[PDB]
Amino acid sequence: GVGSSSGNWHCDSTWLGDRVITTSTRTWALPTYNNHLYKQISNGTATNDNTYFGYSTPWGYFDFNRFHCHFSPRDWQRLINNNWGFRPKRLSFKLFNIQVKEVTKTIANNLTSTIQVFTDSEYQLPYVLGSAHQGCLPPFPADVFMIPQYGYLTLNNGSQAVGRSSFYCLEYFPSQMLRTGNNFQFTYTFEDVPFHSSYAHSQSLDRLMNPLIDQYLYYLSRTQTNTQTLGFSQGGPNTMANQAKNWLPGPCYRQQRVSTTTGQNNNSNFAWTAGTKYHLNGRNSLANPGIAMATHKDDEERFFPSNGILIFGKQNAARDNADYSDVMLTSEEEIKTTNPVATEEYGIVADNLQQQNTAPQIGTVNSQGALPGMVWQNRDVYLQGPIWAKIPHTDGNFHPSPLMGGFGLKHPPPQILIKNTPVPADPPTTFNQSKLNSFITQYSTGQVSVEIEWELQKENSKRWNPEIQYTSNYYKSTSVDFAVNTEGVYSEPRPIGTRYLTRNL
Amino acid sequence: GVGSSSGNWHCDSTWLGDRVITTSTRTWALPTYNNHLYKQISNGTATNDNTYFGYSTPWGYFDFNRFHCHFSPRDWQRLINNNWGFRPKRLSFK
Amino acid sequence: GVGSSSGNWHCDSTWLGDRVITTSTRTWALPTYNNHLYKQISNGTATNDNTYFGYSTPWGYFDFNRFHCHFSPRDWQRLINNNWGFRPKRLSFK
Amino acid sequence: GVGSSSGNWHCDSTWLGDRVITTSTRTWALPTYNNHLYKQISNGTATNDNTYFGYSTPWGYFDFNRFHCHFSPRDWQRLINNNWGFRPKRLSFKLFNIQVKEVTKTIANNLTSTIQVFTDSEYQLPYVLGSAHQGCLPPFPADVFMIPQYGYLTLNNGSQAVGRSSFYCLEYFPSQMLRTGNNFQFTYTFEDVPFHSSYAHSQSLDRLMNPLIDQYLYYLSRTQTNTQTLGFSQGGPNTMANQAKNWLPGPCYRQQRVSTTTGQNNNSNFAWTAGTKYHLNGRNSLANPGIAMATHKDDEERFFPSNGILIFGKQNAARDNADYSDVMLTSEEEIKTTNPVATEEYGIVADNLQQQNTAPQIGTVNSQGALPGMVWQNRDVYLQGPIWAKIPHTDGNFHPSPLMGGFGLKHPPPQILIKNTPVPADPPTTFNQSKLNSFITQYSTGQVSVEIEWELQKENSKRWNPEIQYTSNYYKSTSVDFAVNTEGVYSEPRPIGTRYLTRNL
Repeated sequence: GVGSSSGNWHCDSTWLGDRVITTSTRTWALPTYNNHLYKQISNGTATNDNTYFGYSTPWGYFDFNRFHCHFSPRDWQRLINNNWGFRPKRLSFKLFNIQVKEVTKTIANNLTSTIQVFTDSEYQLPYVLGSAHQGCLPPFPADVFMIPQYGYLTLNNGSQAVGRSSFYCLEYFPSQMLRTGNNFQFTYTFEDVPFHSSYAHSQSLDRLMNPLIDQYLYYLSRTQTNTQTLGFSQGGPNTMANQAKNWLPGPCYRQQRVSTTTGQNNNSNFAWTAGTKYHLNGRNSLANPGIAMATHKDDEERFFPSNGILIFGKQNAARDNADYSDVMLTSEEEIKTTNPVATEEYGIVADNLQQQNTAPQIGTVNSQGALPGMVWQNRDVYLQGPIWAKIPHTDGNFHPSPLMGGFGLKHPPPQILIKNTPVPADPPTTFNQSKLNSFITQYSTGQVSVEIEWELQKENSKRWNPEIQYTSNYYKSTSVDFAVNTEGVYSEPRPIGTRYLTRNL
Repeated sequence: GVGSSSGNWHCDSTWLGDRVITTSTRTWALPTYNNHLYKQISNGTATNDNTYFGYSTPWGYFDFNRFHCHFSPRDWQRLINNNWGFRPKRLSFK
Repeated sequence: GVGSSSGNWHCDSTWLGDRVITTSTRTWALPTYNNHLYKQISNGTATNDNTYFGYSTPWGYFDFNRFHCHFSPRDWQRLINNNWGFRPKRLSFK
Repeated sequence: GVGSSSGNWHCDSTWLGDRVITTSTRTWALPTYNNHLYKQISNGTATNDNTYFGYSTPWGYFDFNRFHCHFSPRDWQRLINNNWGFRPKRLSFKLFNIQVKEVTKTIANNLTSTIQVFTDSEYQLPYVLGSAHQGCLPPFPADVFMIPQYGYLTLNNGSQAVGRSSFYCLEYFPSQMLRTGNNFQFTYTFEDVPFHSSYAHSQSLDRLMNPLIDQYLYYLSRTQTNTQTLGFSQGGPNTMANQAKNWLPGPCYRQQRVSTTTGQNNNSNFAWTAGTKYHLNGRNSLANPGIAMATHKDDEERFFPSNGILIFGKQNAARDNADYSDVMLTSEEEIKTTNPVATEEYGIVADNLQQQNTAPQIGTVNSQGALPGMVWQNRDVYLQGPIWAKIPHTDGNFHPSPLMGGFGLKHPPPQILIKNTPVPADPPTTFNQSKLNSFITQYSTGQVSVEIEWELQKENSKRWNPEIQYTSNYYKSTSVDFAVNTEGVYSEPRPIGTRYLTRNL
């Protein structure tokens, strides 16, 4: 009905046992995108690394692939201070209280206009969620947000398409059409995904041994008396670097080190030239943030990999060339215990065969793929960070955990595509075969509810001393952190990670 | 009802055994034709080969008598690359 | 029996739903290999990269580990133009 | 078993009511064709009219698509002198007493060798039966015949193939393999086909009226008194050509007239240049024998259409340039009553609009397609002639009766393909990937039985005077017609048609 609400506001979080159910409602506004048209979009030689061919669609899409879309900062604190892990279990999504409005400036209700909503439940469309794009549900529930426009990329050769390039018409899908009295809803069940490691290791991989007992294994301790010899010693509490060990640190893809103290950096523009990159079809792309490696070693917080960390912008940070004070650098220092430092070499290997005439030579391993016995931690998730990514449908993957963090899903939450149904203006009174291009200017607004049930891994720890916990600062300040200022602007002052509790290795 | 949709968007093609079911939805616009009038229309001697007598009506009509109204180019490729023949069986219109 | 066939020629491909059953028959000829002997075979330093030690046996073996042993080119076209994937399920050998 | 017969000799004809069951057994010999190879065969510019692209296969095939394969001359006489029509109903086919022989010259039994037999029951192979080819079962049961080699043609552009050209491997079919103790058999049911008209009409199409009564309809009898006028007369017994009539003679595709008295023919080589032809894809082919038309009119037996009749060769007639005395011309004069004469025009049509200043002009119709009210007879079948043809699988056909006579079948008796299974000679003792080309020289022989049940249309005639019947000549002769001569050669002295009884129109 026109005069009856099609749904209620549901913003809440219920903690019950090993589950937390976050539900969040937001008010959205969907404009008409592309003037109801599908437009081919391209970029040519811009450098070759940035070329693309794709399509802009008249469809919007709903994104809730950030943790702050579901967790309030206090709820995030509850989660990270008390749980060793968490994972999504199921979600329910609702569209309701839809209002389609005609603008001629006067804005009027168009009671008979529709919106079209469908979920790509078969994953037949290019999945553009999981690319850390803007347009997600705002962290602050009172915030009204604009629905982002759906577009996708296909195969390109410069600015040109190839024969394998795919064009998708989203109208070629079954869509529910909704008038102002209608509502849309669907439920989704997450696949069995591993718990995110919401903990930092309280032991280092090279310090898993008893510090009081010698090893019964020997290591080559000396090769020279001086003349050649072979001296063997037992690894013990003092020669702990020489001890036989069962495991290796995780893989390494070395990144350039950048200091937040700019005077310590090289006086050159090396963000791209020295950037750590991968090469794909003659195109260079940053390995950003790349594989999960420790941001820095001990007492080197000022250092970060050049493109090896998630960088969030503070409120009102510039899109381009934001200063360091306008951005929020994350740090994966919690995984120092298992993952190699992002800006350091993995290790040292022999580069030759030493003889009595040739001294042994060593090679510095700046990139190390998977080795047996290697263990590693994934990148941390953040309150502002992504939740899930679609695992690409390929023959093979290795540890398909998304590199910007979160849960890798073969069948992620489906894309929810929404569009204002075009309403033609008055057509001519004589028939014209040409497609109509005169449309009533129109936009829709409504409420969107997303409810996610998360399973929790409770910490079962015998640690005696108190743990590190995320806490708000006790000292006075002009404004409350994670609140609005005097102008009503909600801001997130820092990126809240997830690893505060500790586990043994 | 004014505020309730009377139907959903159904564009799809389902291939099942020896059948393919194409469904296509379009948005149409119908003007007022002829100012609601029936008009006699004619053409005289124009050559005699092109003469006609008929009527223009205030009515529109729905035409879906082209294959691309129902088959996407990919669906057409699926049909023509794999089948020796095809024929329509039934239609539903909304 | 000497005068009775022990099997029929079965070259065919049946496409049924999500399965394709390829059957192929060939005429083979098996000689006597190695004069019924097992022979040690070797290769020495030829470079070291190509050295080997092994045995030649008087046995033959049946190989059908190529796709064209089972798919005609037209069947291969049917498979690759219409399917996102395929995998063997079972085989029978005669 | 090696020492047990796999079937008996069954040559017989049983007449029972409205059915006749012909069964015929023959001894066949199948060589190895093509040295077990499939060979591409072509012919280029030979004229363009004779170009082809195709394949020769190592397979033989069984043909029994001639009436004398099933009917003895006496049985044919029984059929044609007493029945208004007949049609095949079902057939059973048998291969048995197979002997595969090795030739090294000494010929020995190869008891373990096989032949491969299969029927193209799905009509997936090019159907080469119904092209009036040699290699059918011999008319004389004592005659041992060689199995013809199977080959087919596909699309050609000169001697070249096109992308649409089809290659068929007959080994790609399931075949029954038969050793000397095995037999092969299958049954086939003919589709509902019209009875062949085993009768000639005793009335002419233009003489269906009562010769004693005038018509009540008038015809324009005079246009001139002299001055213009309009005089109308009633068609009657004397103005029988002017009478209103309900039907038209069958369609016409005029053929050139040739006299068996060669002195009456033009002194030129016009068999091809004046031949009646159709044009297909830039290729000219004789319309041979073309549509069923009367061979000649009354008292013109010496005349025949140049390529409009079936011509059978007498025994030992030359393949090329056989004299008229060595061939047997058929005659379709029985269909004069309904079909136009093959060498005459269909009729006369107006070519202009007559006025007081322009005299009326007439056009001679030398080719007339189907008109409403047209009736016609098909070509007669002959004891030596074909029985059936496969109706080509097309969107449209008009009166799909085969032009050389017989029954048009959408699903004719399937091709029966037979091949000696290749038996390799001794392979080398070291492996060679190349296909084996050294084979034991081999041929097979056996017996083939084909049983066809024919349905008969009994004549139900009130004709008072005796009918025309096919009869042997009473007068003495050196040899019996349709018998062997002193050398054991069976000969068919004349083509026996089928139309001896009469029906009214």
